Amino acid sequence: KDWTQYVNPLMGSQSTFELSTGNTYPAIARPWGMNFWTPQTGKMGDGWQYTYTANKIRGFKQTHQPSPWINDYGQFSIMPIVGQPVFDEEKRASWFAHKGEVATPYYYKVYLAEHDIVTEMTPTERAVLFRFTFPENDHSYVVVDAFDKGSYIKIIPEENKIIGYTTRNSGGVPENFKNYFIIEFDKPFTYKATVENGNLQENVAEQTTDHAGAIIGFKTRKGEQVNARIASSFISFEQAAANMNELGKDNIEQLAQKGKDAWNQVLGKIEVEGGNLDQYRTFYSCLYRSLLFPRKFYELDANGQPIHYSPYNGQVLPGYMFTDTGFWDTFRCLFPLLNLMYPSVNKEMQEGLINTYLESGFFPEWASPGHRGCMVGNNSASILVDAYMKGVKVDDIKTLYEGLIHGTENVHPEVSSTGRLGYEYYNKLGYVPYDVKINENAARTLEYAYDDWCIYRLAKELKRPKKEISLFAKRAMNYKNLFDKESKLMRGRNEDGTFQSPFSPLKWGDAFTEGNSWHYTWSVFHDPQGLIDLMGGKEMFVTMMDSVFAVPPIFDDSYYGQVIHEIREMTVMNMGNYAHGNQPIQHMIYLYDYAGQPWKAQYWLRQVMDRMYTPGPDGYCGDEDNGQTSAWYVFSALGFYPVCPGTDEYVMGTPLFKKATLHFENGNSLVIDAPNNSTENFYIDSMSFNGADHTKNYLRHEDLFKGGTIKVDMSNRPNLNRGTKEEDMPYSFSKEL
Ligand SMILES: CO[C@H]1O[C@H](CO)[C@@H](O)[C@H](O)[C@@H]1S[C@H]1O[C@H](CO)[C@@H](O)[C@H](O)[C@@H]1O
Repeated sequence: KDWTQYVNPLMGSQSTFELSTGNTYPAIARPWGMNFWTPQTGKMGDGWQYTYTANKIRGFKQTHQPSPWINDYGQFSIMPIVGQPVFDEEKRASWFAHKGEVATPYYYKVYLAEHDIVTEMTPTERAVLFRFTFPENDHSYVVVDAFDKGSYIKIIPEENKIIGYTTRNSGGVPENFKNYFIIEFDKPFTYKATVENGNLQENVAEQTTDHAGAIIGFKTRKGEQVNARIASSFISFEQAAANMNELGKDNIEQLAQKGKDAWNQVLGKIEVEGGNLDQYRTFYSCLYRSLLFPRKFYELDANGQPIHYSPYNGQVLPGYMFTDTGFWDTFRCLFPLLNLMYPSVNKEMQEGLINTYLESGFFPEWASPGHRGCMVGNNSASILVDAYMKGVKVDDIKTLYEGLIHGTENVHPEVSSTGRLGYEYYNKLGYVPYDVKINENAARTLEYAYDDWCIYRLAKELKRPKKEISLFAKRAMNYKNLFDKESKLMRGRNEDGTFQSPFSPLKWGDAFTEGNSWHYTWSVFHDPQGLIDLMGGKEMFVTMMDSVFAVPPIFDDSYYGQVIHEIREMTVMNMGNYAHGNQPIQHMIYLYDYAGQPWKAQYWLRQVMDRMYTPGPDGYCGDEDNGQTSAWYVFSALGFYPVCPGTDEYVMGTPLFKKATLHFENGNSLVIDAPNNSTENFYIDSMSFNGADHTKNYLRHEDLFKGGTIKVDMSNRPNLNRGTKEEDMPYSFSKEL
């Protein structure tokens, strides 16, 4: 059975600075691959390295880039050409068309119209095989570009080989950072030249300069194929050479089949039926996007043991390491998806985080490849605790716990999003103030409270001393400190204790991150009942929620000085202020379940699934964010969502397919049957779980892991009685206390 046929790596490529439809590039790679490969249409340095509307390809590039904002590192490219040997990135570029392009996760092909050359590529985890099909020509070449900001290249003719290293990065690297690469051709060089600051030097073997490059060449007959075996390493040339062996002796067809098998192995863990082709394509493209980041950042030594270059301290050390993810995005449902369907993989990732802490002094928040300043919160605590509570346990729980405590009272001296910016005010006053020069203060406060609840959960589980447990139980309630009774919204609060004025609910940024108060007010994952109480009860709560959808999308952008794409994305979708591409609001619709109106969530979730995701190049409604926006769809299409990682609960939505089957790593399977599902029947009239009536608005992780059958009776009218009782409600902290 093949699922790769539904994956579109182009989904999200039709994006611009002004309006994101995903901001993705076609990642031709193995799952979680250390090195990704992509056609490059953008100029060197530009975060928009591949765009759907672009006319020309200027290289095939090794990339590690998680997003256009964060940008890239460990990057170099290769380009076949004919005619004059040219290195210039504009001069070597070739028109192409998407009808002359085939992109799959395991295999990429394109016809380059200006050189009359076909390029195919098939990667493994750290290596890749290229096959160039040349026209008849006395002057055919391959350009190797090591990129600028300091690089190295050397041609070795007696091995049909080029080696080099690239260093161009976007920050977050140690001073000795280098990516070492090796390229082996199956055809002898009849022409050879290295390049130095734009200058072509024939028969000069080596360059160590700002922007190194090489061009090798030969005569070709019509349709003649030249294969190039490539691998790189963050450790050394010798390790790069060892990484090369992932290719074995395979040709393009054999490596493509191995990558296809590898993708079907992970995609096939979730089988959906009874939908249309749009839905299959959206679902598996999203699942594909959910299995890329964080990437592996470790390599295998001669004994088959994991070692890694440390992007934190620049040493080479034993053990796992992963990178290129921002937890501010991915704590929400991406990592939870790993804990449900790919726990053995997240196990390696958690071990990697322990090593991050040991190597750097801090758990990461945004890492790429080392600590990077972007976004807010201490949501690493959610990642670590959710894994642990779900049976994904690192060996070194002492270091895990100490690292968490450390993160609650330090901030990284160079990277203000690593650790807790404002921890002194927060620990003392119960919030980060609005007038002490700490931007996004309300967003930090809300996420810290949830983060502190996660720590509370683990402290309690570990039976820490009662006063530790009590400290975090108290801090978990810190969200109350920003609640403004008058507006029923979260509000920036001055150091003296007065709420800030004038208060502007529609103002983006400033007190909040990537949105306004209407977006952030719902960020109380661990205590929705507490928020409902704050608002004066479930009826007023629902009224506030309903108004999010019903109001105009007016906004105040003074904080940014322009209509940033996130604001524009909200305005065009016609869902009031519900900006689905904004991460803070992505769990919000599920909160209708905690107020006793799950039918409202059923309505709105199907609206989002039907309207905010399409399978084309412009497929997302905003940034894909390293699996978060994709895993949202994967979960939601199945019919449930981890509103609160750190609990064992998935809050019920409404399934998209007639049947979904989950194959867990433990050998059990869960079948979700919704035979009467359709475009019109999106309400849950009733539900059963292994024969037992199920009226609760949540499923438990442990129950799912035992496997069996859920039966969902779909209907075109809401059931106003189902899931309204107190015993039907998912977890809230104030109910436990
Ligand atoms: C610097 O760009 C960031 O901020 C500007 C606003 O100042 C945003 O408009 C832009 O989208 C990004 S935030 C963007 O990128 C982050 C890193 O990839 C990601 O974590 C976040 O969710 C968002 O997608």
